[PDB]
Amino acid sequence: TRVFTFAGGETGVWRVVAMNAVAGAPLPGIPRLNVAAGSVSPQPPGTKWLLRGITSNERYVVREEKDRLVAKQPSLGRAEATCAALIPIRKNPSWWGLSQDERRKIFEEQSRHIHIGLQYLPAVARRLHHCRDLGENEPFDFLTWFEYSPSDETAFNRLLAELRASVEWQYVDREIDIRLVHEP
Amino acid sequence: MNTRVFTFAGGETGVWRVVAMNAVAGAPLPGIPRLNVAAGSVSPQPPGTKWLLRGITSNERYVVREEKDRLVAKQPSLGRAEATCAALIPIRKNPSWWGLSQDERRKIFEEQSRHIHIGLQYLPAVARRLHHCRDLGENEPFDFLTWFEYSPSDETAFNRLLAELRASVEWQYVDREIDIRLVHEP
Ligand code: HEM
Ligand code: HEM
Ligand SMILES: [Cl-]
Ligand code: NA
Ligand code: NA
Ligand code: NA
Ligand code: NA
Ligand code: NA
Ligand code: NA
Repeated sequence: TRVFTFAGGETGVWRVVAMNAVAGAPLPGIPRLNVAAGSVSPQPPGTKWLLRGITSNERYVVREEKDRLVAKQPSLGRAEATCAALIPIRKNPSWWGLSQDERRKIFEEQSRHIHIGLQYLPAVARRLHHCRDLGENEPFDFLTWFEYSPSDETAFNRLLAELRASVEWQYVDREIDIRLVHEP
Repeated sequence: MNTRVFTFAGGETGVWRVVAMNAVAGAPLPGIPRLNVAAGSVSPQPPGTKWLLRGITSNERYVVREEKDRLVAKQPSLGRAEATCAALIPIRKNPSWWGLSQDERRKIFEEQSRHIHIGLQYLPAVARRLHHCRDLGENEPFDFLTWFEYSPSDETAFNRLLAELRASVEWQYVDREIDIRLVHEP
């Protein structure tokens, strides 16, 4: 399955414990989050908002980087990773008009995104969802999903601080940081 | 509406008359007499439609600044009055392609296949638009909808371009290709 839909509302297995608009306009506060797989999923009862994205092919990663990620990255769904974060991100529109080399330079050569992220594995599990090429309008360009143990929360926060200080983050115009704890 | 999404509606309606449907690789689409290029998503299917193909224009995945600047200078506008021929060429690439890393695909696409280098040789004759399908969902029949416009005097040239690209390393990964030729109504 490539398509995932994140429903914020009154029902779901993830309890929302924090929501902050890091950049741009806030999203409505909600108590629970549900994640559904596939292209024809139902809207859960009591849904306030729905965000959809699709996993996709690599846009920047080179083979040598891929091999490092494969060696180090954890799986989604670990028993002990009871904390999660959903971080919807929208880029500045100018980003999308840049050429491929220009974006790769900002992303990795300047911002060191992968290099930094690698330093937080195996603590942090991740999944990247793309929104901008779906058939239907989405308010964000990416839905980023993370999972980690409670004891790794401060490491996750440090990762975010490092990325938010990067050149790449100058191009982030909306970013919502939603923190979750899995239901018992 | 989003200015990036288009639906190609094969059927009994539209400004484009279908003159040929070439089954280049893999199974063809049902024969159609006309083509409509609609903004956005189409539902329900208009009377007379046999099929709908949707795609979205998107950001560059491979081109570098030096290439882009060449393209911007040389490429013609879409919608030129004299460019009464068009081609709609749906393309699918195989699963192996999509699992390759970015450097591997860029190497195939340009360093080996010379896609852009070749295509530049056919500007300003040929106007083009690339539409992406694979991030609409897992169940689109093609990965790309490619659209071209040219004058009838440039049709032989366009055919030469196609033969060059179809001989390239990149095309080793193409597992479906249909080539539909159109002429604009008067
Ligand atoms: C946990 C460690 C992390 C690692 C190893 C990592 C790795 C990566 C990799 C490999 C890509 C490129 C994918 C491609 O080639 O298409 C990527 C893209 C991306 N990542 Fe991360 N990442 C991490 C954390 C984060 C965090 C915490 C955020 C959000 C706050 C984030 C936001 C993004 C975005 C928005 C993209 C899309 C490309 C772009 O930057 O324009 N990543 N990441
Ligand atoms: C007329 C001259 C042509 C030029 C200048 C040209 C140029 C380009 C450029 C710059 C890209 C890369 C876009 C990016 O960075 O995302 C591209 C992609 C593509 N072109 Fe062409 N092209 C031409 C003709 C054709 C023809 C005739 C076909 C089909 C038979 C074709 C099929 C494609 C496909 C399928 C892609 C997507 C590649 C992928 O993302 O894997 N092109 N072209
Ligand atoms: Cl991207
Ligand atoms: Na994207
Ligand atoms: Na997308
Ligand atoms: Na495009
Ligand atoms: Na593109
Ligand atoms: Na692509
Ligand atoms: Na590609």
